[PDB]
Amino acid sequence: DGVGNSSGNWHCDSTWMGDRVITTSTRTWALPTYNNHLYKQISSQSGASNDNHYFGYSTPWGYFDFNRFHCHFSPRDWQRLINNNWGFRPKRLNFKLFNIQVKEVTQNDGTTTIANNLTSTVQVFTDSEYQLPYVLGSAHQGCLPPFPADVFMVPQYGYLTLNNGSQAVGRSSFYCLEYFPSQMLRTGNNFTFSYTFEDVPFHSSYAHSQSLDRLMNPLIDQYLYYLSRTNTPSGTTTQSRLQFSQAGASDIRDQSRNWLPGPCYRQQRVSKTSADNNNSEYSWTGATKYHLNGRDSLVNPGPAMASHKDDEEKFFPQSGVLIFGKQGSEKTNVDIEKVMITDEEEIRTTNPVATEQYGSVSTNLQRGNRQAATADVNTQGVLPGMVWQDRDVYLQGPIWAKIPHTDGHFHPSPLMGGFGLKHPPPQILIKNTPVPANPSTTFSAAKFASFITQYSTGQVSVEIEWELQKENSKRWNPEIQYTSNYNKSVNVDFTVDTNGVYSEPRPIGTRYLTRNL
Amino acid sequence: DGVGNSSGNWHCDSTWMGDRVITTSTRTWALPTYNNHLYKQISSQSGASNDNHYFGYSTPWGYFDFNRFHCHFSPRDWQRLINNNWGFRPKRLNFKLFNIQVKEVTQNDGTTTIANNLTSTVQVFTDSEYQLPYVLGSAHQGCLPPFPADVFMVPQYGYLTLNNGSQAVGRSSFYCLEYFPSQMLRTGNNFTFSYTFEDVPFHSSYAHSQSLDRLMNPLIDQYLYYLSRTNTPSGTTTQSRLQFSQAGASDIRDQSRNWLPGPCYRQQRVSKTSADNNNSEYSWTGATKYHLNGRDSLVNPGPAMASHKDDEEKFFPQSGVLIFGKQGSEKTNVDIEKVMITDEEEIRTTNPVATEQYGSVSTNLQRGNRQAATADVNTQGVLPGMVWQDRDVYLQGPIWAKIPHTDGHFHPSPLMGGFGLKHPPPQILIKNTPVPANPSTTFSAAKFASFITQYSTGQVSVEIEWELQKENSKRWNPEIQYTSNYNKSVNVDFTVDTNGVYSEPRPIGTRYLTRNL
Repeated sequence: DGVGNSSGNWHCDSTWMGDRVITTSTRTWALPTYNNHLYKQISSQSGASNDNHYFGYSTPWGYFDFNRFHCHFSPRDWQRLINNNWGFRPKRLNFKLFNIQVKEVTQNDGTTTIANNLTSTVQVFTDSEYQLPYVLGSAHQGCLPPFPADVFMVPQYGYLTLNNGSQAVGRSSFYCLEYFPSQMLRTGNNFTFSYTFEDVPFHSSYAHSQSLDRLMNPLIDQYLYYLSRTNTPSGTTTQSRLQFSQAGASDIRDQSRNWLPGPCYRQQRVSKTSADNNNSEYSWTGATKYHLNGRDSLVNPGPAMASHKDDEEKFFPQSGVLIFGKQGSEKTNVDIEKVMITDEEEIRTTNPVATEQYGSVSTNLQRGNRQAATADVNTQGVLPGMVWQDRDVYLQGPIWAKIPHTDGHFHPSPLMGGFGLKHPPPQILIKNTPVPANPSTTFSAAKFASFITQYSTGQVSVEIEWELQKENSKRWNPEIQYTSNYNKSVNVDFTVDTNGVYSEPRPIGTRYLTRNL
Repeated sequence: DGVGNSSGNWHCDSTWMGDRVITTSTRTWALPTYNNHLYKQISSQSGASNDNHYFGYSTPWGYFDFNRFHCHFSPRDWQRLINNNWGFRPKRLNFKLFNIQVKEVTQNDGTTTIANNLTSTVQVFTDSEYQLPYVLGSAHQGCLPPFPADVFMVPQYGYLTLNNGSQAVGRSSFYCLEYFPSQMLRTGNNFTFSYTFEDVPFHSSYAHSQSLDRLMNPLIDQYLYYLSRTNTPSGTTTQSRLQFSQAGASDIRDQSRNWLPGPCYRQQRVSKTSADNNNSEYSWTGATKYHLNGRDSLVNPGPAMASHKDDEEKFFPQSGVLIFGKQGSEKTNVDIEKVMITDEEEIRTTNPVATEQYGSVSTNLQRGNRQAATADVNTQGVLPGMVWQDRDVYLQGPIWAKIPHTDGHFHPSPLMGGFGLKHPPPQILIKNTPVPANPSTTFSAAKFASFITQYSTGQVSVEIEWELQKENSKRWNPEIQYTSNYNKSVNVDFTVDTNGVYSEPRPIGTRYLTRNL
C-alpha cells in the first residue's frame, strides 16, 4: 500500500520446538535488466568438442535460488541439528518478496545518477505446474548468501533443449515466459506463496557403529558349513579332497551372511600428497564416465561410495566427492589448498570404497586340468540383498533435486545429495517490466529497441519448517560431536575478518552420531 | 489507486475446456503525442494519378489494434486449434488498460532527460455506437506484436472522406474526437470494457475430401440421358442424327448434376519461376480491377478462388492471394524470396481456379449451315445452385471486418478472410492530454502552441473466448496434420534467433482436416 509504508519486516531466526525446527532467512537482492529485455538463442561455440555441444535460450528473467543449506541454517544452527538428531526432512516453506524499489539510471555525460521510479513494476510468477525446464538442482551459483548481511544479485534464467551439434532439432522446445500469467508489483506491493513438501524419507544424519561384515555373535559358532579345504596331503603330494568347517570368530571372513554391500561404479584414486600421483594428464582419459547419445559425461559425484578405506584419508575418488571452494577461490585451475574436499568415509560400513573393486567372481569351470579363475568386479548393479547409505548432505551443499519425469527411476535419491522430489519447490522467476524511452512522433511498426535503464531491489524471506528425528541412543560411552576448535586463532571459524568478509572454513556433514545396523 | 499500486497483473495463456478456448494476451505499449495535439487536413499529392486521390484528416489520437490471429494464438495454440477442430468462431472479448505511466521529456542542451509526471492523464474512449470511420479491418500495421516480450508503438488514427481530386466535397465529414466523452486516466487508474460478438457462422477449418464433379456412385448408371452424338456415319459421309446415352463411370463428365461451382472473377496467372513470366510491365495493365466513380481499384485478393490446379503449385493469381512479408522485409519492391505467398489450393473442390475461365456458354443458334459456337466465361455472377468455400484464415491474417452499412450485401464474408460483423469490436482510441508549458503573464487570446513534451506507456490485455466445433471424422486412414519439420536446423521455426528477433517462417492456414461434401 502507498509509497511510504514498508510491505514487510525482517525475519531471521530459528525456532526449535519439539520434533520441529523452523528456519527463517531474510536477504536483500538486486535485479538488473537481463539481455536488454530480449530472449536469445544460445549455443556452444563452433570449435567445441562433441561432448560440449549445447543449444538453448537465455531469457530476460531472473530466478530465486535458496537450494543450499547455508541459506537456512546458521553454523550454530547446523551444529545444533547434527549433534542431536538422527534425521531431518523438510515439511513446508513460505516465500515472501517485499519492499520493492525500482530505480532509473541515467549515465549521461559520463555521470551516473539514480532516481526512484515509483510507477514501474516487476513481474513475478511461480512455475507451480512445472511447465518450464527446472534448472534448480544443478548446483548453480546465485543462492541467497549464507551470511545475512550480504546483498546478492539475482541470477539470470536460461535453459537447454535438444541439440545436434550446435543446432536444434525438430523436438527442440522454446518457451516464452511472458506467456505465463504473473503478478505485477509496484513499490508497496508484496508477493507471497506457500509450498508443502511431499512425504520424503528422513536424511540419515548418523554413521553406523557396525559394519555389514561384522554382525554376528563372536562367541558362538555357526551351524552352517563352508568349503575350507579343497585338497589334503596324500603321501608325498596332495590329492583332491573337499573338506568343510563351521565358521567361528577365528575364520570370521568365511561366515554365511544375509546381506550384500551396495552397488559400485569404480572411480580412480588420487592422492592429496602431490608426489603419489602419476605425472601425466589423466583428468579426462582416466575419468569415470557415462555415454549418452554419442556423448561422454563425467560421472560426478556418481553413486554413493566410501572415499577411502582405513588409514587412507589422503586418497579420494577422482570425481567421486563434492568439492567446495574456499572463500575467494577462482573459477579455473586452482590449487588443492584453494578447495575443500569432502570425505564420505562414514559409509564404508555398508558401501564399497569408491576406488576399489566390488569383489571377485568366478570366470571359468575348474576341473582336473583347469585351475579356478576369478575376476575383479569394477561395476556392480544392484542385487537382491544389497543395503547402502545415501550420500551425506552439507551446510554448503544442495537440499533438494527434481526427480526426472520418466517411466522408471530406481531409488530416486539425488546423487549430489539431498531430497529427491517429484514436485520440488517451484521456480520463482522475476524480471523488470520494460519501460520504453521517448518514442518518435511518426508511427513506426518496428519493435522498440530503446528503453529507460532500470533495476530493482528488495527484500526476500524464506521460511522452512523441518521435521526432526531425535537421537535416542543407549550406548554407554560418549559419542562424537561436532565442536569448534579449542585453541586461539587470528580469526574465528565462521566469522568475518577485519575487512568484513565472511568465510566458511570447512565443510560440515551431518553424520556424527552413531547407530547400530 | 494511489501511485505505488499496480492497476493490474500480466495475463498471457490459453485455456482449452470443452467446446471453448480462451486466449489472453498482455503486451506493453508506448503512446507518443501525435500531430503536436492538432487535427490536420490531409490529401493526396498534386502529381498523383486520379486513382490515387484522397482527402481526409489526421488526428492527435492513437488506437489499439488486435485484429490479427497471432495477437491471440501462439503458434502451438494455432496448431492445437487447426489439427483438432472443424470450426471456430469468436464469442466475447475483454479489454484492459493498466499500469499507465506518463513521462516528461526535456531535450534541453542536447541532453535528453525523462521524468515521471504523476499528474498527467491519458484519454480513452470506445466508439461503441460506430459513429467514427472504422479503419480496423483494412489490414494495417500496428497490431499487438505476435511475440509477448515485444513492446509496440500505438498507431496514429486517421480517416478519409469524400474527395474530388485532392479536394473535399459538400458531403465530406469532419470528426472531432474530443466531441465524444472519454475516460481520463492518471497513474493508478485502469480501463476496462467487455464486448459480445454477434452470432456468426463458424469458419470452416477443413478441406473437402470430395470434389463437386465427383459426387455420384461410380458403380451405377444414371437413368437420365444426355445427347452423346449429333451425327452418324451415313454411307461415305455423315448425316445429322441425334443420339442419347445414360452416363456411367466411363463418361463421368457427362452426368446430370445438381450443383454448380462458385462464382468467378478471373485473375492473371504469374509463375514463381522467373523465366516463365512475360518480360514487360503488366502489374497494373494486366491487373484485375473494379471501377468506382471514375477510379480503378485493384481487386485484391478478390473473390475466393483456387490458387492453381493440380501440379501447378508454382502458379498463383496476380492479385488473388494474401502475401505476407518475411521478418525484416521492406516496404517497396522486394524480391519474391522476401515474401510469403499463401496457397488457396484446398478450395478447388468447389471453387473455380482463379486464373481459369468459369466455363463455356453457347453464343449462337446452330443450324444446317451454322456450326455451334461457344465462349469462355471469364466473370460469373452467382447462380442458383452454386456452392463455394470462403477464403481461409491465417495465423498472420486478419480476424474480423466491419460489414459496410448499406441496403444490400450478398454473403458478407470479408474477402481478405475472417468474420464479417455488422457490429465489430469497437475502436479503442487513446491520446495524451496536452499539458501547456509556461504561459505569458499578459493575457493572449491566441491558442496555445507551446506544450510540455510527453508520452505514455502501459500494459494492455485482450481476452477472447472462442467457440469450437470439434472434428468428428469417421474415415479409416489417418489424416493430414500440421507438424513442425523433422530435421535439425540453425534456428527453430517460430523462435528468436541469437539476436533476439522473433520471426514467423511460413503462413499457417486452418484447413488440414477433411470432410465429405
